[PDB]
Amino acid sequence: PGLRVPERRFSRVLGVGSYRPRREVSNKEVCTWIDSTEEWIETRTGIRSRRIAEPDETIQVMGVAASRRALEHAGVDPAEIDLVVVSTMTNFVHTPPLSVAIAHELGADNAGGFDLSAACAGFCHALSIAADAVESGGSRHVLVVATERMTDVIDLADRSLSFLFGDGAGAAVVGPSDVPGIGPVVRGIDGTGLGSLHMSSSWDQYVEDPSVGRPALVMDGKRVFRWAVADVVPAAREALEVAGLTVGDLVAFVPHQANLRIIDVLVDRLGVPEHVVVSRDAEDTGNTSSASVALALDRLVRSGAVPGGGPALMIGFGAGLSYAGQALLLPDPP
Amino acid sequence: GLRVPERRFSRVLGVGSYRPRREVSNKEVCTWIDSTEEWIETRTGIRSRRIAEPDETIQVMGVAASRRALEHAGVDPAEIDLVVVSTMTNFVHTPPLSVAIAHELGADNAGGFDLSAACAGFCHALSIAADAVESGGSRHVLVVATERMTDVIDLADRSLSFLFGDGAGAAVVGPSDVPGIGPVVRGIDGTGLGSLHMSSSWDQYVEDPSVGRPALVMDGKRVFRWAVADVVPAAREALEVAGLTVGDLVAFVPHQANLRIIDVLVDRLGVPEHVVVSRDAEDTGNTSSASVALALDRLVRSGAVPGGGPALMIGFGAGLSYAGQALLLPDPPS
Ligand SMILES: *C(=O)CSCCNC(=O)CCNC(=O)[C@H](O)C(C)(C)COP(=O)(O)OP(=O)(O)OC[C@H]1O[C@@H](n2cnc3c(N)ncnc32)[C@@H](O)[C@@H]1OP(=O)(O)O
Ligand SMILES: *C(=O)CSCCNC(=O)CCNC(=O)[C@H](O)C(C)(C)COP(=O)(O)OP(=O)(O)OC[C@H]1O[C@@H](n2cnc3c(N)ncnc32)[C@@H](O)[C@@H]1OP(=O)(O)O
Repeated sequence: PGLRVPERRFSRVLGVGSYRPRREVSNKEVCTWIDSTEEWIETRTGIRSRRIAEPDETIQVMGVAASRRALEHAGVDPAEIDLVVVSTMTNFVHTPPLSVAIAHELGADNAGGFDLSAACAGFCHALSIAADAVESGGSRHVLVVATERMTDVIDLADRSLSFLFGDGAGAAVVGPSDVPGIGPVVRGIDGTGLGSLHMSSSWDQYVEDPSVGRPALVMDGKRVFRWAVADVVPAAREALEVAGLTVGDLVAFVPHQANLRIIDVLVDRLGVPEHVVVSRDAEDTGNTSSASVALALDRLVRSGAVPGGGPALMIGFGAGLSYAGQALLLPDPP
Repeated sequence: GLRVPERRFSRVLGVGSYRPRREVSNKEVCTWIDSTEEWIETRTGIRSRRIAEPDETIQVMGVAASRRALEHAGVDPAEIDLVVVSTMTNFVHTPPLSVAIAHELGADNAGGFDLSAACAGFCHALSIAADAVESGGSRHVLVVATERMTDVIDLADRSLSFLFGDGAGAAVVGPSDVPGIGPVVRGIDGTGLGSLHMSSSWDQYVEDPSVGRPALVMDGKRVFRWAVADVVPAAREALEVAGLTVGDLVAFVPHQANLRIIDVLVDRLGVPEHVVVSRDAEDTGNTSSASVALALDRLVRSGAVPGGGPALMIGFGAGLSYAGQALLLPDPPS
């Protein structure tokens, strides 16, 4: 009674997809909500425009749309999906899990599903869970969806970060591969950051004293910026070594679109060559939280700017002050 | 990335729990709703449950259960590579509870993320931990299921106020020489979304009182019928993919929805007389994802069963979904 010796295997991203809210919002329109200047929102962040979800574009709608596109690219039917993992931090329904409603809508009635909550690092955590699942021999096809409506958790009328977070969703399908297509994940924390990226309040408080009402992100952007340059850079190189790869091996670098500036710093401290394509979707996407790396990944692969099978470095980082990232073989363009 | 890492096997090395100090008998329950002790016990098997006080927040409960598991496993917080927290009663969008818990615990060398899958949460987390360890990328993983079901039930509503309790349970998983955790089985029934869901989302709360704070609403009979139809075959599947029959079982740890369902599961499943079946609901009530963790901690610490013995664990509920697996039990502590 020593159990069965399951037969592992290899896995990698078979297909990617995404959903981008129809309503685009330029910095000019953002300056009509807050007291800013299109010119500040760009030299500091790097955003020229972001997309904001409309009432009908719930995270479920966006997640199912992003998922379908991923399944089409991978050429996999919903019936073949064994697990659906949804990463989000902007869900106001305690239960049942969003991942179960998405699976059901998609037609994947053979699947299970949890939701996952890890702030910006969410997609890279979900992806490593998917990789481990398939490689364990227990699952063959896994769907990973990162759907966020950050606008629901941020006061647009708050120059703090009202020009920062965008909406949208990204998905990836992982399945069998003859060779390792996803490198080991690397993850870590700062526990002293809890006060750098928290919620104005908890819904529990909202009901007891309305005074501090509806929850919403508040951030000490200097501390996180320094944390990002301090720990995210080393993690990125670790993510590289653990997978047996160097900066020069990459054909792409898809970091969470927190800020083009931080992105410049990262690309800088990391020694990223000029030949390796770097995601900067933040320009017109904004900051989409855990969906950020997924949205970017989808754009990258579907551009032709990079060939299949080539190494790509991904890494999300943020709230709680925690990161997660891994290196992976890009899929063939659709 | 191309690099074949070294796989190992994993098992549960320690288990722990935190049970709120306040015990609430059916008699006290009946002073909150129009009901009787006879009715409650006859319909659920529950005689008493523990209700968390203001100071026993899910983070407090999670930390305490985690320290018991770590103590039992003889593992240092510094040795923890991942912290997975399962919970559906968290009113804080970010940062992740897991990160807050990992910090207070002392495990600053870990990352982690929150998991949300209603009653199936602990089993999904366990399969993530087993996979992480077995993949070679992590050596020790901490899984914590912590809940205050009382925070999302009315307490005055006659329909379910006598079913939930609060509490947390945890488990440490690490390397083993032989497979110590079977493959996870999981599935859903999406047409059952309307049988167990929230009275409203915080979104709808923020827009109109009354509406109340999001509270749990389910269809006894529908959930019970689905569990009997789908969970009995899932339980058998869990044994099969691990290469076991029900007779090699020393224990059965089903989610404690209530003892009447468990009674049917045991009967339909054909669990032999020699197997210990957790019936913790009798004094614990239903604690959602923490149900199985609490029952496992109690089982192991009872001294009724030996380390190494096969145990079947399965959680089931929202919405609808389940996840379960077989595993080799830890030696009881001392
Ligand atoms: C996943 O979990 C989530 S992502 C967490 C997202 N954040 C990041 O990813 C990290 C982002 N790091 C930062 O955001 C940086 O904090 C900033 C640059 C984007 C914000 O600006 P700064 O940090 O440089 O500094 P701040 O002191 O807050 O502002 C400096 C002065 O700027 C002036 N100013 C001008 N116009 C604006 C507007 N329109 N918004 C806010 N104010 C701006 C004044 O704000 C500041 O003061 P001063 O001019 O009197 O010195
Ligand atoms: C993880 O993700 C989630 S777990 C949370 C949901 N899951 C679980 O809770 C476990 C599911 N448990 C159940 O299925 C139970 O098996 C029940 C709820 C189905 C037990 O309820 P019954 O079917 O036996 O009752 P019902 O037919 O709806 O009502 C029958 C009569 O009961 C009378 N009555 C008397 N006292 C009470 C009190 N305390 N509460 C509610 N009603 C009571 C009246 O209820 C009904 O009419 P009648 O008695 O004249 O026929």
